[PDB]
Amino acid sequence: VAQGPNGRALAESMNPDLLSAIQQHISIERYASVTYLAMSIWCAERELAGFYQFFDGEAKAEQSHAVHFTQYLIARSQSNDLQTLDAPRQNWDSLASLMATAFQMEADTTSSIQSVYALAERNSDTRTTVFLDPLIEAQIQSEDQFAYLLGRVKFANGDPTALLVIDNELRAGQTQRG
Amino acid sequence: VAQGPNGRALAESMNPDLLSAIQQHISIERYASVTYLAMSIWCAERELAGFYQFFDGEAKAEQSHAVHFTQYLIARSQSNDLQTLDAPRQNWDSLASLMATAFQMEADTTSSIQSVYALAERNSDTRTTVFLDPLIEAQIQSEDQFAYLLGRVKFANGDPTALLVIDNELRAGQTQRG
Amino acid sequence: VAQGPNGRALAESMNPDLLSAIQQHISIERYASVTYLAMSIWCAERELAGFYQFFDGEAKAEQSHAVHFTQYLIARSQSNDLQTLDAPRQNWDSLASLMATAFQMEADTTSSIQSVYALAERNSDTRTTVFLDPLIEAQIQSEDQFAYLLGRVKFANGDPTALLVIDNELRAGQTQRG
Amino acid sequence: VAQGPNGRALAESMNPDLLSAIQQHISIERYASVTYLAMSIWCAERELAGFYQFFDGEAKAEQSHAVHFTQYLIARSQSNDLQTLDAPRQNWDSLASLMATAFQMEADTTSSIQSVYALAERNSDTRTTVFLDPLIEAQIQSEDQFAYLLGRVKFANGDPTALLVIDNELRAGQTQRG
Ligand SMILES: [Cl-]
Ligand SMILES: [Cl-]
Ligand SMILES: [Cl-]
Ligand SMILES: [Cl-]
Ligand SMILES: [Fe+3]
Ligand SMILES: [Fe+3]
Ligand SMILES: [Fe+3]
Ligand SMILES: [Fe+3]
Ligand SMILES: [Fe+3]
Ligand SMILES: [Fe+3]
Ligand SMILES: [Fe+3]
Ligand SMILES: [Fe+3]
Ligand SMILES: [Fe+3]
Ligand SMILES: [Fe+3]
Repeated sequence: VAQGPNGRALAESMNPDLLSAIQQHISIERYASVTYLAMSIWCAERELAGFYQFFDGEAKAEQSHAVHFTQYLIARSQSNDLQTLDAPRQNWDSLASLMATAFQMEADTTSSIQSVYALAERNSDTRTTVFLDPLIEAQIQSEDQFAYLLGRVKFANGDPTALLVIDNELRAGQTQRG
Repeated sequence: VAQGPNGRALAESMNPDLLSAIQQHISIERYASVTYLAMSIWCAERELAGFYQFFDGEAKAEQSHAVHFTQYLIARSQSNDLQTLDAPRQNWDSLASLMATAFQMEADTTSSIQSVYALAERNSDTRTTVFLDPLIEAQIQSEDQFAYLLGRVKFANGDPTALLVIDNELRAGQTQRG
Repeated sequence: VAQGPNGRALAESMNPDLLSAIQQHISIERYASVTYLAMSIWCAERELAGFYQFFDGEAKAEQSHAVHFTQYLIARSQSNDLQTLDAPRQNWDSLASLMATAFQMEADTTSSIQSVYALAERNSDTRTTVFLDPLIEAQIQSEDQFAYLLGRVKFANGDPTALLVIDNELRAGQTQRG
Repeated sequence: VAQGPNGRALAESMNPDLLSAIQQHISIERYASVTYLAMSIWCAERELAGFYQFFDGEAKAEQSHAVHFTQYLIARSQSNDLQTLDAPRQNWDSLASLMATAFQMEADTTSSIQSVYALAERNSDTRTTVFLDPLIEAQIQSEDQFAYLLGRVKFANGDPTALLVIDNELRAGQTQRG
């Protein structure tokens, strides 16, 4: 029985480029988390309490996703390397602009996963593609959700009354098409 | 005991023009179903989740109506003839325009039933008029309902804020005058 | 943020050949639905009430599968294109012949999914392969189920007594090997 | 306020031909009742206990239908005239032959109602057509049911094993397509 780079018994070695890509993706998830925290603060500063609660929960969810990836590296007997985290964007001219950044952040999180997926396929790492499959599934739902929230906010066309209505939807937990 | 055209024991023969009219009406119900599916998709594409849920349910209801008619032909020992189904309309310039097509589709479904009803009366087919009576009753309620939804959407006069409010009514199941 | 062909925010563009293949597959699911409806009617005409109830439920299930695909296109910000639907087959010389068509229809539904799957792999569309994976899993179970029903009906070898016994199994919901 | 022929206050006079037709129809219902009793006895004599229980219940149901008609005449302030009742048929060569007589009896009961219906329409007696409407509805279901039982017995093709299976279905209350 061989020992992996993190010291645990090694079921199968992992290509170092794939390892680096997973460690980098963990940073992407952590950065999405602090970005959603920053968005929750922006909404709270404008009394958009429902949007604030939504993004506060998304920040915690994205952090959980990052930890889920750290656990996979542990399971593969690979080292984690928690990286410096950039400061998030913190200023937006409108809720519609913020929601566009949020949608792009969600799509970019999926692109990061897709990049890791392709590397695993090139290295025939079927454990990693299996691990990623349900995360891509979740990303489809999150992209559908964020397209819904962005599209609904854009439909409001900057009308405060419509934005108050949507804010109350989010406070109630009405955050998807259903 | 005679055998009917579908092979079962025949309680009373049915005029072939009336049979053809019922088979055609089943197509009308099936076409209303796929039309409501198309309308549900149009609403989902615009984040009108309550309208989407409403029309998704109406599509399933109209299909059930079609099956209800197929069961009547079985009960009368008559052959079913499931027909080619046209593609539905799929593009509208506004929710108000979509709701006008929906109302017209409901009224046209009733006109189809009325045409079958008149043919049954000309042929003294009292089983068929009795079968249709409760379906006409249901159509009165559906026409009242769709006039309500169309009228409420028109009252909104294209204001996104009012349409968001109505959308949430539909999501909650508030779809009739009550 | 770019807008997709259906107007929603676009997480990632989809190759038009893959889009066409998904729209065509939706037609396959809708056609399986109306085929199972036709089979349910054939069984009802012969007093095979358990087979009638089984195929009535399968028709509703296949329609749900089609709608599930329409929702995926919405989630990917792609246009739906609901197509003309052919009339189903409606005549069979025996229950065994009907069950053979049913098995073939289920296998052909899987082949359609497999064709879409291969196109997604050629286009590196990992969202689509992830979306399809559980549907292939369900198809394995449905193929196993339909091979079971077909094989059991063939074992009966046209004996009405055995077919009545199997009919009652289906009425009770005994439709798989278990 | 005028008094009707049975002595009660008269809401609206009834044409004597229509009255005679209703009194005759009551005899038809009573005759269906004793016919089903005779059929229940025939089945009991052959140990077909499920068929016996079914027809015993149908005999009681048909009697209830007759009483329902006597109550309508009371409600219309018309005289009842309970008539001599013929002896039922009591001999059949096979269960299939018995079931054919049963189906014909059910269809003939509907024809009797239809004859009364047409007379009421000629006399513009809307109370009577309204009274008869739900009874025709029930007849559609009974005709569907008896076509089901007859067709299933014919499918058995005289095989005692299949007839025992069907007998047990009836004992369990499985008497319709469902
Ligand atoms: Cl805004
Ligand atoms: Cl509008
Ligand atoms: Cl067979
Ligand atoms: Cl027999
Ligand atoms: Fe994440
Ligand atoms: Fe995310
Ligand atoms: Fe309908
Ligand atoms: Fe309708
Ligand atoms: Fe009525
Ligand atoms: Fe399917
Ligand atoms: Fe299938
Ligand atoms: Fe999977
Ligand atoms: Fe009766
Ligand atoms: Fe009867």
